[PDB]
Amino acid sequence: RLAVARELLLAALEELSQEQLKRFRHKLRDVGPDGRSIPWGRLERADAVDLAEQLAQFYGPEPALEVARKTLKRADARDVAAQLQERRLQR
Amino acid sequence: RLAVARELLLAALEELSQEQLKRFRHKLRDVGPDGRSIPWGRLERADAVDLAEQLAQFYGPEPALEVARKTLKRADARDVAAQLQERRLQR
Amino acid sequence: RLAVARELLLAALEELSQEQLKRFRHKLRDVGPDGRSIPWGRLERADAVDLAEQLAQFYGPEPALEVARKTLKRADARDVAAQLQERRLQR
Amino acid sequence: RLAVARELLLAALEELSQEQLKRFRHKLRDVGPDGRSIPWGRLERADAVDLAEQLAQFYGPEPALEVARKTLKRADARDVAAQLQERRLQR
Amino acid sequence: RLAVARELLLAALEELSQEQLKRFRHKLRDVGPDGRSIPWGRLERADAVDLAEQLAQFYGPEPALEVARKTLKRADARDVAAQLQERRLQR
Amino acid sequence: RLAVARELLLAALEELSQEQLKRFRHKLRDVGPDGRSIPWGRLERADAVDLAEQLAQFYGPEPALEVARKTLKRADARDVAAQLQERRLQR
Amino acid sequence: RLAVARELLLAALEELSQEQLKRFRHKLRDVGPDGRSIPWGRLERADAVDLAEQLAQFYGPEPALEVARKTLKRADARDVAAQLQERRLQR
Amino acid sequence: RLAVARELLLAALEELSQEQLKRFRHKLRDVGPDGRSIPWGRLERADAVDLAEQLAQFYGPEPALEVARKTLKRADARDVAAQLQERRLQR
Amino acid sequence: RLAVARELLLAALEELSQEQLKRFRHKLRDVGPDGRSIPWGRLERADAVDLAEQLAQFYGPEPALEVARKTLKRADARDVAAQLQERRLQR
Amino acid sequence: RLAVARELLLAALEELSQEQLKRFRHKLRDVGPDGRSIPWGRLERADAVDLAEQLAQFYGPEPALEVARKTLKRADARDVAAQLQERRLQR
Amino acid sequence: RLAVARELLLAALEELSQEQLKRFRHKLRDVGPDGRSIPWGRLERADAVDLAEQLAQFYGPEPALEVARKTLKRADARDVAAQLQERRLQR
Amino acid sequence: RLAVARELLLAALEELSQEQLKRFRHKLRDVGPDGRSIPWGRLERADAVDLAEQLAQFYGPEPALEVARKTLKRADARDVAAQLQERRLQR
Amino acid sequence: RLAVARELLLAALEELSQEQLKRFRHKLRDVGPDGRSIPWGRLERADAVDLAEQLAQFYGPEPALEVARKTLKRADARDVAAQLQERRLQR
Amino acid sequence: RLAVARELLLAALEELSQEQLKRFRHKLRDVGPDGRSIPWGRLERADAVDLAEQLAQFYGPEPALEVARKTLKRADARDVAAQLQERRLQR
Amino acid sequence: RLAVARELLLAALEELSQEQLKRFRHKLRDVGPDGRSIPWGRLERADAVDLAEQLAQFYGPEPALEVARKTLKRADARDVAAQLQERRLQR
Amino acid sequence: RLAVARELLLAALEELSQEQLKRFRHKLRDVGPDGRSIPWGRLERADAVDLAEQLAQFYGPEPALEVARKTLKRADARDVAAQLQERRLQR
Amino acid sequence: RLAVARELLLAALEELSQEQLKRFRHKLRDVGPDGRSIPWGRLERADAVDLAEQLAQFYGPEPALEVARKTLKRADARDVAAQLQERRLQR
Amino acid sequence: RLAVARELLLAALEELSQEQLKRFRHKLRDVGPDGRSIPWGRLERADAVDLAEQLAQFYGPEPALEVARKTLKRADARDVAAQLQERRLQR
Amino acid sequence: RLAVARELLLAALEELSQEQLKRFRHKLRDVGPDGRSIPWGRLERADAVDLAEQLAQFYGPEPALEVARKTLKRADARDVAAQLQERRLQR
Amino acid sequence: RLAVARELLLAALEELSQEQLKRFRHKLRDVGPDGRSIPWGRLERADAVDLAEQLAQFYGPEPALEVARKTLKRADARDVAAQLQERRLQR
Amino acid sequence: RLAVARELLLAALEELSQEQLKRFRHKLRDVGPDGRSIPWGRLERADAVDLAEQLAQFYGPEPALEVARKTLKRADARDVAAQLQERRLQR
Repeated sequence: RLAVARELLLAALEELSQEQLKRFRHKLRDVGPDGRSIPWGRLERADAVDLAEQLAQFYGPEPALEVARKTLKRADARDVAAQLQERRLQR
Repeated sequence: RLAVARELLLAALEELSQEQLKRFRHKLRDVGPDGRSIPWGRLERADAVDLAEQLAQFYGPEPALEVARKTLKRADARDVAAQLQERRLQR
Repeated sequence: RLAVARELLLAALEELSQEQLKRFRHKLRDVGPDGRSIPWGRLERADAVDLAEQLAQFYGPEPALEVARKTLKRADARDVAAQLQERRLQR
Repeated sequence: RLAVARELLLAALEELSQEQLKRFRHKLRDVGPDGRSIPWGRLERADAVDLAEQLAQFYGPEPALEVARKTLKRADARDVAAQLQERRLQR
Repeated sequence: RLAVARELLLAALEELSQEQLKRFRHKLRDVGPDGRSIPWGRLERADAVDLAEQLAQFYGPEPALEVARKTLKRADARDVAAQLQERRLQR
Repeated sequence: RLAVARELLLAALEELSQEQLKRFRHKLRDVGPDGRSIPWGRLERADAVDLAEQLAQFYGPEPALEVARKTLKRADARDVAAQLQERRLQR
Repeated sequence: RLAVARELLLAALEELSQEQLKRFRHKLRDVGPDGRSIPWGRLERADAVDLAEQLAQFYGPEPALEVARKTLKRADARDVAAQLQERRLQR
Repeated sequence: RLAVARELLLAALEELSQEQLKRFRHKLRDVGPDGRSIPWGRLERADAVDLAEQLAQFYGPEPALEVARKTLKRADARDVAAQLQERRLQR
Repeated sequence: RLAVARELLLAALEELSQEQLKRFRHKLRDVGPDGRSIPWGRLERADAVDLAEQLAQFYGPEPALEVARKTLKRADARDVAAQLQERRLQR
Repeated sequence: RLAVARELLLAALEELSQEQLKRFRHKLRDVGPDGRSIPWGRLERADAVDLAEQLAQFYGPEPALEVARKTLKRADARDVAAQLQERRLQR
Repeated sequence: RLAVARELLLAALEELSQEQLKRFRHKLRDVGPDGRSIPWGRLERADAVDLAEQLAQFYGPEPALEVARKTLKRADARDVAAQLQERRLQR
Repeated sequence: RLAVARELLLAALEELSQEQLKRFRHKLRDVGPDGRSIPWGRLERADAVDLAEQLAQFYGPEPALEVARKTLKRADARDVAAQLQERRLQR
Repeated sequence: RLAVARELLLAALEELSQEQLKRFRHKLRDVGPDGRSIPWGRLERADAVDLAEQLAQFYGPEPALEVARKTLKRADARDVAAQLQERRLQR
Repeated sequence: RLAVARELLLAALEELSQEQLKRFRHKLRDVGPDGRSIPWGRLERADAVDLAEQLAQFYGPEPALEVARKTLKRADARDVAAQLQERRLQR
Repeated sequence: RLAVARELLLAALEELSQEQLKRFRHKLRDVGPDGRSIPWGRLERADAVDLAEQLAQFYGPEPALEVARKTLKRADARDVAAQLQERRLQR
Repeated sequence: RLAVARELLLAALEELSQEQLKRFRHKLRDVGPDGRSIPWGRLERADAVDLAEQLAQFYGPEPALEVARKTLKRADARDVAAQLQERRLQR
Repeated sequence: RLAVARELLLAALEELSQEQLKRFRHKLRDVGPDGRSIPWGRLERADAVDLAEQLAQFYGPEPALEVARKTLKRADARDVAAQLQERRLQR
Repeated sequence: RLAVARELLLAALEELSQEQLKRFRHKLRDVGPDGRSIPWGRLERADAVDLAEQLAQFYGPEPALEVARKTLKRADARDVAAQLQERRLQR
Repeated sequence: RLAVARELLLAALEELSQEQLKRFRHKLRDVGPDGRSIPWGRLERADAVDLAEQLAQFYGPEPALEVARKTLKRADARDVAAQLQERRLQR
Repeated sequence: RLAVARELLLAALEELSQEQLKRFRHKLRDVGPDGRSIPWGRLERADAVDLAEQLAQFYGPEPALEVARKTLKRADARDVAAQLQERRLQR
Repeated sequence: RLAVARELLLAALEELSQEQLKRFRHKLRDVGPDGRSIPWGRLERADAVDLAEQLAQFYGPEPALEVARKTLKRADARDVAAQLQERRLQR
């Protein structure tokens, strides 16, 4: 459902540390088909809950998990990204 | 019906945040066949309900959804626009 | 009939807002074959019922609907003009 | 009586906030058997007392409560609508 | 009696507002078997008492109530028209 | 006396605000033994002095105070109504 | 006197902060014998002086202090409410 | 009663911290039978008292506690939610 | 002809607004060879048709257009005065 | 003189701010020997010049300064009231 | 003289505003030794000059000033009444 | 000439704003040799053109400019008064 | 034509914001050959449609575009002024 | 006095360190007869002066010292609490 | 010229920040020969364009620059005041 | 003078830091003969210039320095208070 | 009670050393029925008091002791965990 | 086109950080041929979308890119300015 | 020029460290002829760019370099002050 | 002077080591006539420059040297205290 | 590409130790054609990721590698600089 799609993301986004969240927001503006990413103006001072808000709005909450897991492997946090993968199956 | 066509729009217009509504009114004066859009004088100080009024009057309430969903994808709010799409089928 | 021809117009004229009625009276003196329109002296301080009176007298109540619907599309009110169209068939 | 039927309505109409009254007048032109509603021309600039006047005249003061309570649930104000329901029994 | 038949009408005619009286005189020239109505020349500048005079003379004071109540429902004033109905029984 | 009976009323009628006077004229057509009240046609566009005129004529200036104080408590203005009560004793 | 009864209230009403005044207007519509309170329509956008106006009119200025002190204890402002109590004795 | 039903909610809503209130407003738009929740436009910039206002109006103050306690367990605040439960019994 | 000379004037005189007609009657008593103008006594309470009557009688209907167009440019209404000029050629 | 008596008042009345003028009109209906003050009906919607008109008419322009300075000290504006005092000597 | 007695009155009667003249005609039918005043039938639609005519005829022009100044103080216009007093000495 | 003397005044009178015209009519009844000014009864509801009419009649159109420029400096409008001064030389 | 000359102006006048319209009316009284501009009295409280009315009447609708485009560049709105220029060619 | 009661508290509240103030605000929501304490929403981001404000308002400034000294012993700061005790005697 | 005298002022008035404009309006009521300054009632809620309007009217547009530059040095904005000085020479 | 009395205060009020200004507004409502101080409603959200405005109005600008210096010693800012003392002598 | 349940925890949480607190926060995200633990984002920079806050909120203060004692044995601190056990009996 | 000219700018303006946007608005009032730049009054409190509005209006949307790229190199942001350059070619 | 005068300052102001900027703002309020310096209220929370703004406004941008270099030697930063000196010659 | 009085203190305060500054802030809250010292809340996290700020404000900069030298002897730093003594003579 | 140009830099910037990063930020403000380097204000408290941000913005991400490798040889870290060189070829 739509509600459990946001629940799964926000609980796998504030599992990041304060250091990884400085790296995860940095490692977010590189994905996209061709230049379709989130700009800095709504990312630089984003909190952990606020990041799970506009990531659910720019991509839509159903493929927001796939654009998060592709970057959580790329932000050097393979713990939560693999931990999200078994919990994406329990949707 | 005409009544459920306005009900579906106003509940999918005030689902926008206060920030997206500053961006959605800005991203509205670019659609049209050739220069047929809503001018600034009735858009700049429009509230969320007031925006669902004159958008229903300038285009007509039956294609007002299609000119809203085409811009909600363009105003970087793909959550509510996809959420409107399954509820346009329940008319 | 003549009575339902005026009933259909006056109920589709005071459906206009106070703002559209300032625009609808302005967008009325441009129609005509060649210069046959209603002058300002009997339009500037016309109420909503008073506008449905002399519009029924200058054109006749049977084609007063067609000169109203052609301008209601032109006064940026496509809600009531399309709503009049299905009710012109129920005459 | 007729006097307590208007007293009950006006005290349950200005219990609305200024925001709900912008939504309640908007959510009023959709009821009716088939197209029998109050037009915009006598609703757009209506005050809280003025709204309790012509709502008592268009429907009659005895079923004006039922057309108000059906819309107060629909204007997202279930506080006063349920509060009117126990006071409609004390007529 | 004839005297209480005019008393009941004039007290249910100046119960109309100034706005409804502009609508009630307009909604008067449509009744009739076939084209038997009151012309404009004795209606346009008629006061509230003056309207209760010639409405009592053109139809007769005994069926003047029935041609008034049929139009008071049609002039969007159902308050006084229903209020006249219980007082037509107390003749 | 008759002169101080009208002086006491008019100075306790224009002590009302502009908002209460919209509510006081509305809360006036409900009193009476059985249906003996002032109709709308001489109340809707009545000024503060004009209201103290026909209220003194329909009821008589000696019980016009009692029909005003009974409604000033009912129009949510208990300041002037209690202030009139100590000045009705100084007649 | 009546003048010092309003002076004591308005100087003990704008002693409230901007935060307490958002809480004091909220904590006002619960008092009453049975449902006799001030509605929202004249409270939501009331200033500090405007609140001392209609609180003096709905209750009367002599018991307006008692309905204010009973709520100032209830709006979590016991400073000014106890400070009003020694100044109600100096009337 | 209705008054103690709002008193119990507002004192169990501003017991939330500033951090939980950013999470509680986020965890509010997921409840409902099917899509009947409060939109963002009246939630994003809502204060603690303002949140206890429209939560009492959208659901009604009697089941507003049950839609708050179901989400206070879900917003990771089980202190106040269990503390509300023994105080819902003292109504 | 004489008939189309008055037809052209009256349709270009009630095209003036209510505000310009207060200015046009004021800007009329200044033309003339030497003091040959229309006095106030037959101008101050002149209607739009009545103004097209005595302007056709004091000057004659054939040069009444030239004394009207010289003042319509002077009464700050250059719309109708230029619009009369192409229609004076279609006589 | 009479002319400099009104000049001194109006230039010391619109020296008030917009906030003090809401307080100064409120602090005006308490002066008087016994109940001889200006009622609300000609004070509530009074402008700064309009307030210097009827204050000059109800009291007379020569003691209107003394009833203004006694209230300007009481409306918490001691700047202009002391500034008027040295300019009342330059009459 | 008789001529300067009417000159002094008419120039101190149209110094009244349009609002005071509605109050001054109302405050005129209360003076008299015992019931000797001007009736309504020649006062209700009296202009400012017309009021200075029959006030000079009912009382005589020499004591018409004293019955005007006694009421100009009573119609809440003490400006012109005191201004008449120094000009009654210059007769 | 007489015609350009009124043309210069009316174009320098409606150059005033709506606010200054409320102040300019107020600042007009103070000039004069000794008490020879225009009374209120023909000034209070005077329009901008109507003010240029009776100011040209009470003083005569040739010194009406000097009584206007002396007050336009006194009504705090030194823009148009200095602008009139160079255009009084081009008569 | 004359009709498309007013259509092009009014759609390029309410494209201005509410802020630019406060600047555009201010930047309008400076054009002219020598002192031939529109005065303040018909500009200060002019709406967006009302501004497109008297700008079409003072200059004539055919050169009203050139006096608007010369000022739209001067009112710091070069968007609509350049946008009008390609649409003046499509007349 | 009331002034020295707040002076004694604020000088014995910012004598706390930054560490004790994190512990003192935490050790504040446990006092009370039964559940009458200050909620988190006005305590979590309270400064040292701001804490001496609402502690003086929720309890009243006269027993605010006793609810502070009972908690200063409980927040492991017995230096200032004993130091306040000899200075509560010098009130 | 007069037009470039207002152009130079308004472009050197909205060069002020929002903070300096709160200080510049405050530092304006101290200049003058003896007490000839602009009162608060037309300064407190003045915008940047509105301030360049009445500063051009109270002083006249030709010495309005000198009363602005004398205060721009006094409102702690020496950037624009020196920048105006070289542009006053290019008039 | 009055102008240098406000100049000396505002330059000795914004010499306070942001921290002292939170303490100085708090340490202001304790002075007075007996309860004559400035309430919170016009102090809590007062800026540094705004504080120098109403402190000059409540006390008058000539003793506003003495009520400021008595509190600047009491708000733990003896730098500016002693610095004001040598500059009060240079008035 | 609830108060002694938090008192017992916070005094048995800051009995941990600085080294054990780096190990205790690490040994906290492993308990739970199935994945119901506290995430890193509110644990990594948590102080000793702050840890006793959200541990009391995520679990509730009554079973927060059992989830703390189960981990204090697991964080290699059996001193305080056994010391808490005899003090959990003295509740 | 005009629509893709604004799309390219706003997506290359909110790519700036919050720090660069404080520097970019500062580095904007220096360009121009000679003193033709945007003043502070419409720049100091401009958001990222609001900055892309009036930059498109003061310069026109077609050369607004060139005045933005010349300053983005000058505001020490060469990332987005070079990134805009390859996307200005894809217009 | 004026633009390179601000460019030279801001690039020689954020060359200061974070420690020197705490010392440079402190070492700024001592210069001046006699007491003409920048107060604390606009210096204490000033950023590096914000400091280069009001230092350019209080002194003017042309001698702002000389009041900066005199203090940069005094704030124990002789690196940038000597580095500014060779770049003040390249203006 | 005042400037050299702060210069002498700050250069004799950061001559302290990091260890003595932990002892000097501790040895500061014991001086005073009777309990007049600086509290902890503005001393515990004070830097070396920040300590020379509020020590100059609480005591005044002229006796701040004497309260510093009396404690520098008491904080076991007799080097700088004797070194300040010969430099207090060179003021 | 642009994305792999930043990926290569940030992974070759946090390969530096904590000691070399204190030396690398120091050895960065010496490169440039003539004085075009990054100032201290955005370098002194820059983290390893934050340094890879503004180094990519001041120079552009394509020559940011060349200004990093020229300084990594100069900051006595030839390990990563040679290791970057073979990975700049795999772009």
